[PDB]
Amino acid sequence: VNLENKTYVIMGIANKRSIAFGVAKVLDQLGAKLVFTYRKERSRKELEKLLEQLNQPEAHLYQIDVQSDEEVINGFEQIGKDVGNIDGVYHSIAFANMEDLRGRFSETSREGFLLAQDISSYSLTIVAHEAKKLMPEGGSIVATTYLGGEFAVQNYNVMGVAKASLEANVKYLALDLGPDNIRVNAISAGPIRTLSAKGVGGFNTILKEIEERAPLKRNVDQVEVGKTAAYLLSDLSSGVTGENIHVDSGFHAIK
Amino acid sequence: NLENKTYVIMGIANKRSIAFGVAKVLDQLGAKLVFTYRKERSRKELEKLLEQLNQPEAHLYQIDVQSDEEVINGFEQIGKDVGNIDGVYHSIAFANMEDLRGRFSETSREGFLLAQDISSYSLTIVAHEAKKLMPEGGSIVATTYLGGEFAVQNYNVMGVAKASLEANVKYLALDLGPDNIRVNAISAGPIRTLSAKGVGGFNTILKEIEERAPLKRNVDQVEVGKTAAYLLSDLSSGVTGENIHVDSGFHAIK
Amino acid sequence: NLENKTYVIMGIANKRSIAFGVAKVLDQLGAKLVFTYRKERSRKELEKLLEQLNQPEAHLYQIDVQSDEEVINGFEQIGKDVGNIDGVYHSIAFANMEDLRGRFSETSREGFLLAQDISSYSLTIVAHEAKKLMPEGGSIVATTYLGGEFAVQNYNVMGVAKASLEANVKYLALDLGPDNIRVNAISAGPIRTLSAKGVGGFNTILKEIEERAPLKRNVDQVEVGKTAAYLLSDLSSGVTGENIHVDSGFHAIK
Amino acid sequence: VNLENKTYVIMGIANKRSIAFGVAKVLDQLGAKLVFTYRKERSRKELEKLLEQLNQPEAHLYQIDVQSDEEVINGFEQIGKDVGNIDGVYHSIAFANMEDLRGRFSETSREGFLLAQDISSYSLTIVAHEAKKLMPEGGSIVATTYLGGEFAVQNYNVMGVAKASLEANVKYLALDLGPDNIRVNAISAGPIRTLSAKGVGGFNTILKEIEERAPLKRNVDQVEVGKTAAYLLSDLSSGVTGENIHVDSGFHAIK
Ligand SMILES: NC(=O)c1ccc[n+]([C@@H]2O[C@H](COP(=O)([O-])OP(=O)(O)OC[C@H]3O[C@@H](n4cnc5c(N)ncnc54)[C@H](OP(=O)(O)O)[C@@H]3O)[C@@H](O)[C@H]2O)c1
Ligand SMILES: NC(=O)c1ccc[n+]([C@@H]2O[C@H](COP(=O)([O-])OP(=O)(O)OC[C@H]3O[C@@H](n4cnc5c(N)ncnc54)[C@H](OP(=O)(O)O)[C@@H]3O)[C@@H](O)[C@H]2O)c1
Ligand SMILES: NC(=O)c1ccc[n+]([C@@H]2O[C@H](COP(=O)([O-])OP(=O)(O)OC[C@H]3O[C@@H](n4cnc5c(N)ncnc54)[C@H](OP(=O)(O)O)[C@@H]3O)[C@@H](O)[C@H]2O)c1
Ligand SMILES: NC(=O)c1ccc[n+]([C@@H]2O[C@H](COP(=O)([O-])OP(=O)(O)OC[C@H]3O[C@@H](n4cnc5c(N)ncnc54)[C@H](OP(=O)(O)O)[C@@H]3O)[C@@H](O)[C@H]2O)c1
Ligand SMILES: C=CCc1ccc(Oc2ccccc2)c(O)c1
Ligand SMILES: C=CCc1ccc(Oc2ccccc2)c(O)c1
Ligand SMILES: C=CCc1ccc(Oc2ccccc2)c(O)c1
Ligand SMILES: C=CCc1ccc(Oc2ccccc2)c(O)c1
Ligand SMILES: N[C@@H](CCC(=O)O)C(=O)O
Ligand SMILES: N[C@@H](CCC(=O)O)C(=O)O
Ligand SMILES: N[C@@H](CCC(=O)O)C(=O)O
Ligand SMILES: N[C@@H](CCC(=O)O)C(=O)O
Repeated sequence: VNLENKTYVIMGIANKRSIAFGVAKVLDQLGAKLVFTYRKERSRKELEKLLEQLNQPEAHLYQIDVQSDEEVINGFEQIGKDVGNIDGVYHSIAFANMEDLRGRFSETSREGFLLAQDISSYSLTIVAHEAKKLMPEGGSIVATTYLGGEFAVQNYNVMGVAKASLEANVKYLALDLGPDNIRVNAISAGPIRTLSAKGVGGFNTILKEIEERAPLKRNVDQVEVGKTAAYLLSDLSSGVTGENIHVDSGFHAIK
Repeated sequence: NLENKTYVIMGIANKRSIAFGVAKVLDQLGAKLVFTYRKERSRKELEKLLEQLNQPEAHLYQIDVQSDEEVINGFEQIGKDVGNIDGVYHSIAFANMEDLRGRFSETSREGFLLAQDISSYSLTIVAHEAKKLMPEGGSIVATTYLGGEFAVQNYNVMGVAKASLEANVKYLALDLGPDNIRVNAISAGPIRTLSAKGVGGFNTILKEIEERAPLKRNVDQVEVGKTAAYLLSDLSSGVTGENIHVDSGFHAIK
Repeated sequence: NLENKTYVIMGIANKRSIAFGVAKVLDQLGAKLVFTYRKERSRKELEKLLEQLNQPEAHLYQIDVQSDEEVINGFEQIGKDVGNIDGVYHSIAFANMEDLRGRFSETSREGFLLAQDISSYSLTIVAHEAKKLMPEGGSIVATTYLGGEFAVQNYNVMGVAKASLEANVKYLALDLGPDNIRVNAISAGPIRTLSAKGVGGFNTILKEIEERAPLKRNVDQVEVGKTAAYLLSDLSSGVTGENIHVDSGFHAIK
Repeated sequence: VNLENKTYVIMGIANKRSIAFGVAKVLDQLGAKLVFTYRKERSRKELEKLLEQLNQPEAHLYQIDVQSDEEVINGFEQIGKDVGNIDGVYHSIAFANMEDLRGRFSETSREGFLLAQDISSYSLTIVAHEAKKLMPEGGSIVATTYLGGEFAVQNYNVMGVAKASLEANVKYLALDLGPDNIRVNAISAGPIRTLSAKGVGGFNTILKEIEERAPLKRNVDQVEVGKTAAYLLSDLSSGVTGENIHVDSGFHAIK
């Protein structure tokens, strides 16, 4: 898995704990050139501090709020103009309101339901469409999902239906972009303490149950997600598309 | 036997509607039926289709599931007109036609969100409001297609709306189970309907079923209805969060 | 209503057997029932349990599904005694005690193969022999457990037999589909039975259902039997190669 | 991925077209020590001739018929004495009579049904048990499966039920061996012209459906399976266990 002369766009770093920063460290250690997108200026500030730990000689940073068609379209356009064609995209982006991540799913508001779909699922579709322009010879797109997309997990509520939606998006993108030699896959990460995890009720309980019940008896971390991202984004996974790899200590496989 | 049961059926548009299939079966079983429709078309249409049924009266309510207020006032009214209900059959979905062909990667934000709104979110607010009419418990069934589980050619934005609906069912099963409300899905095989006309290559889809599915025949709306009757009754008391394929066994082969 | 239908129920040992839940329901719905058994002790219990049913006749056949001869000759006798049948409920599994606890990696070859033979192969041969008595189609249902789909502590060799059983249902559905013979499974939640005493930590499993499953209660044998009635009847005519969870929604959560 | 100082056992090479030989070539490229097990004398012969294509400085060949406990037990024990501890096992073994394979599935004989389970599924359990003794600090076990284990595929018949058994075996082994840090996983390969494929009815029409329908619109090869094996057998896939990775051009994702 040597990645020199490969370029990947990593979307969704907010701070040192981000799953996307685990990917960035692994890709960067494997010699890839990296392009980062962020939403909040605070995330750019963190990226600028975090880039100090990476071997990248150039900070390539773009503000892309995936709610904006304009900003995805012009951001990727700009990316191509600055770094030329790319090899793949790591999508690590999701959002829901706090109100909708605890108590009763049946009480989800329409606006909070469509908000989570728009940011956490649709964003992959329009990103794939725009990123495909920069991959005339093929490439690899990987999104980050959670087991809550496949089963009802307590408290995960609106996010789970948005992850179900994301995991299908991956399948439909895989079929549609296959003839272009663009692979599309998801990683299903086990619970990891991030800024977003703070919004999920019951999160400490979830971690504990993994240590008690998952086959490896331990939690996974961000670098483990990254190592599997390196596989998915690289030629090691030629042949693999429409797939969902659980990086979760085995927990998906047990009841 | 469904005498003294009452079910709300959402999404009859014409004689070919899957929901009319459900209707004829529940009616044949002695249930009292309430209907909800979106446009006045499906109303005059329902007025005439209701003459086939043995319903001694016409409980019709206009509900566009795109409006919270309509879903709310609608179910409140049903509650005043008929009292507590035993279940809801959801048979409602939509996507713009240009989204149901060519390249899924070219889907608009607006069309993606519209399909989610009508085809998946609708079940959540329907269930919240229907719950109010089921203090003793009850049964909610939605209609999905195999396209929510696998990428199918042309089905596109609706495949992601279905994947969403299927998890919606799971999360509603978990939330509503302590209230004794079961929530399930029927994954219907391909049936020629009004909406079925809007999917690219629907005929190639019907023919594949005959050639390849275990029963080597297509299903009809009555078979969906027979399985709705099971899920909506005490025959399925132990069963919730489930997805039952009424598709001649297509789901189980490759 | 199942009057003028005939079903063979395989695997009643006592009043707690899942298959006796199936028998009660089907008997209540007016079916003629034929029973098969392995141990003497099980025929005795069967004779006693019949007094609670409305069967005018005791139709009882010893069939140890480890023997081809017994299955072939059992089904042939059944056809001579009662004629053509409408389906078969299979409620048979076995593994050695030390293979339902501890470490799966230490399973013996003879134990693994024993569990496959009785718990999965037996369906294939029963289907072949039963097909002969279903010239116009019918319905076959096997009983499975979520441990065939996931690794469950202590279920061990039986988990692998159930995974084999669940595929056997799909391959049989595809094979026998063109003969209008449907094949399905019910994945039952945990229920206190004689066999359940072989599974390490059973009580803990039961408590986990009550605490975590959507319905927050365990299921019983009659709930299994109600879903069997649906699968074994024309209500489910469109449905084959399917696995219906009767487990209070436990399969749908994590 | 770099695999110097790692040792793997590869079971089930018969000739140049065997899936397991694609595994061998990839791992050998990555610097692994490889140890090879075979059943038929003809397979040891092909092995000896195929070894010349490889960088292995040393033939390590062991006859093991997985029908025999003794041969599995003694085989792994001798491997231990010859090479030391190992880092994992690639399992590429299956078998079923022609005479059951070209029946209506409902006509499968008891002895052929159990033969296929014995060789194609049970053998993994016993291999894992014996190989565990050579993995005190952990390691990784990979087995080869096919989509016909998850769905009823025309003609695949008794082997579909065996693959279903194998895929559960993987899960139960993952759970049992997890606390010892041994990961167990499966690769679900797409159709590949092998000696074994020559017993599946209508193999050619299966091949061509892939090209017409699979998102990548093309068939896979042995080397693509090997690259995914290298991933599964290496530290890249820490956190992954009880997983089934489809290497099949995305075919598993479509209907
Ligand atoms: N932590 C876990 O246990 C876990 C497990 C499985 C899956 N996941 C998934 O992992 C992914 C990354 O999350 P994380 O856990 O690493 O948390 P995180 O560090 O908070 O990252 C989430 C990212 O989403 C971005 N984002 C939200 N809305 C956006 C928008 N409109 N446009 C652009 N970016 C937007 C955030 O950017 P800003 O902060 O700049 O707004 C942030 O960088 C998510 O898809 C999540 O669902 C997490
Ligand atoms: N036909 C198939 O092969 C098939 C297979 C699997 C699943 N399904 C599912 O079955 C369900 C019914 O489809 P069908 O084939 O029976 O087509 P149909 O007869 O055209 O029914 C579609 C129904 O959805 C209603 N609807 C659309 N948007 C609505 C809205 N905003 N508010 C309220 N109602 C709305 C339509 O109402 P108006 O016309 O009054 O607007 C119509 O009654 C859908 O969920 C569909 O996805 C169909
Ligand atoms: N109870 C549960 O929680 C549970 C949950 C899910 C699925 N299941 C499945 O339900 C089915 C039976 O369940 P149960 O729990 O009801 O146990 P049960 O009352 O102990 O019945 C098991 C039956 O299997 C029969 N059997 C064993 N070996 C046989 C053989 N070689 N030939 C013919 N019959 C044989 C036994 O007959 P004899 O006594 O005459 O030997 C007995 O009637 C099994 O398939 C089991 O795996 C059980
Ligand atoms: N080819 C495909 O399209 C395909 C697709 C998906 C999965 N698979 C799986 O891939 C694996 C490898 O098969 P293949 O296609 O590569 O065919 P293959 O080249 O014929 O290899 C099959 C191997 O199985 C070995 N084997 C059979 N019985 C054995 C026993 N009792 N003890 C030890 N080894 C035994 C054979 O060894 P001997 O020749 O020495 O008897 C042979 O080396 C199998 O598990 C197969 O089911 C194949
Ligand atoms: C709840 C267990 C694992 C987990 C933790 C954090 C996650 O990230 C988000 C959760 C909710 C909204 C936005 C992001 C997430 O998607 C999954
Ligand atoms: C592809 C064939 C099966 C099929 C036919 C009709 C269906 O109903 C709709 C299809 C597209 C938009 C709205 C509803 C539907 O969801 C599935
Ligand atoms: C593990 C809890 C559910 C459960 C309980 C009992 C079961 O029946 C048998 C269990 C082991 C051997 C034979 C039958 C069974 O298959 C499943
Ligand atoms: C059916 C298409 C793919 C395929 C081909 C060859 C396979 O290997 C064997 C198939 C049958 C018996 C032994 C091995 C195999 O397991 C799968
Ligand atoms: N139950 C507390 C703690 C949850 C957590 O661990 O994040 C909450 O709802 O915030
Ligand atoms: N832990 C108990 C469980 C037995 C049971 O409940 O079946 C034991 O091993 O006996
Ligand atoms: N036992 C049912 C089978 C139903 C079916 O084959 O559709 C019958 O009476 O035929
Ligand atoms: N269908 C042909 C070809 C089989 C094959 O390609 O393996 C046959 O029955 O042998």
